[PDB]
Amino acid sequence: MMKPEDVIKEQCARAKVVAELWHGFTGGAPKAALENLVVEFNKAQQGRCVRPVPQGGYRDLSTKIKAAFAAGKVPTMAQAFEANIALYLEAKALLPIESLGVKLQGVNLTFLNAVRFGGVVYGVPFNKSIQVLYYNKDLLKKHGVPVPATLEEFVAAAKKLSRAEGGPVYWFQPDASTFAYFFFNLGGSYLKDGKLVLNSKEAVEALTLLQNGVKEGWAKPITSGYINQNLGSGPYAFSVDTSAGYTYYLRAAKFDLGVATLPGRTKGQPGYGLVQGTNLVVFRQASKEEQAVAKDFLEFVLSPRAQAVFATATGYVPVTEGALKDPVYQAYAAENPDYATIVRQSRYAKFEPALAEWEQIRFDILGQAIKEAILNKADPKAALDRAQKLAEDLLSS
Ligand SMILES: Nc1nc2c(ncn2[C@@H]2O[C@H](COP(=O)(O)O[C@H]3[C@@H](O)[C@H](n4ccc(=O)[nH]c4=O)O[C@@H]3CO)[C@H]3CC(O)(O)C[C@H]32)c(=O)[nH]1
Ligand SMILES: [Cl-]
Ligand SMILES: [Cl-]
Repeated sequence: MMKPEDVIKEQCARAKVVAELWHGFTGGAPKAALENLVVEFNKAQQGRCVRPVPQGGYRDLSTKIKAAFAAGKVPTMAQAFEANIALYLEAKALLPIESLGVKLQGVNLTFLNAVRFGGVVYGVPFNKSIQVLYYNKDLLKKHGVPVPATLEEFVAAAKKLSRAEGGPVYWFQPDASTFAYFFFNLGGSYLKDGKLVLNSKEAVEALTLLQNGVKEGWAKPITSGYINQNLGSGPYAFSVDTSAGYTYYLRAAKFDLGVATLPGRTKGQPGYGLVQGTNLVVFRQASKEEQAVAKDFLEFVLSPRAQAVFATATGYVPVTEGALKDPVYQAYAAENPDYATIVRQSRYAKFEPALAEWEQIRFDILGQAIKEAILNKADPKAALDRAQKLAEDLLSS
């Protein structure tokens, strides 16, 4: 009857034209904030609505988009990572955004650069996250431990707090996103002379750091659920996690949650965070009329108020300069120093490779190498040499 998705269903039933938007939000603040945006957009249109359709998580979404093509029936819009855009571009499946008439002046260059392919923009940055350092303010105060500003300090702090609390206080998922933080901040790069390399010396160093942290009793692998679904079980000091975790950490944490910029190589600058979350793309297969709904919706999404409300509700990074000048954004940042912390971290941002095969590689090849080393004590170099060979085989295929 009156939940936001019930209201959207009633709005789309009355509408002349309905543009489907397929997404990967399972719940929480992200799902609610997307639905609230859509309700507001749909109220403003005479008979021209967006229908958000949850597809599960992001990988369920791309699988379903792939099947939708094979079935010949794609949605008007979807969320897509840069790797998903690369893949959909092989099938010529995406409309250039600037062709549609969406104005992109004032979108963060970081974000716009990531959705530009052969000099053409194919996505609108929508829900873009950055990794931040979550921490337990209470536990650091209890032992006199400053928030670590360098990787050296962070390791030292994890050791000191783990010894004091009798268990590993740095919590991590053994996955490609957590690996990227350590890899990037040890000077790693995935592309060497245009070739994807998973077994570089910095990759080996990064994976060895995490495996040694598990051995030394300062790093705790989280194998079942998000870190924020594991809090309460054992002492927690720190995690490196997406800024879109923010609402889930806040609800779960039974301690005073802190958010900091990432530890870097030196105090000269924060460490680089991995940019995650998604862009909205518009499919060529849409009708001209559905495409016109997409154009109005994308201009609404990029309006400063819509950005301000969406970002402060979720911990995503506002994608426009105008969002930071909007009073609703300003009011929230003044009350909550974590929004500002998330925006400052967004200045020190790195992306994974924008390759069609990258989604498969990050989970099934690279993520599996990281799990072998962390959970089964595989030799880090042996595990990443295996990854490198599977990735080369997949790309050459
Ligand atoms: N398919 C595919 N996924 C990719 C790719 N690159 C990265 N990722 C995944 O992006 C997630 C980050 O995206 P983000 O929007 O920042 O965060 C998500 C959720 O992670 C996070 N969440 C949800 C529930 C919860 O209890 N806690 C919480 O933090 O909230 C958001 C909305 O669901 C990572 C997580 C991952 O899914 O394990 C693997 C990573 C790619 O190329 N393809
Ligand atoms: Cl003590
Ligand atoms: Cl790189």
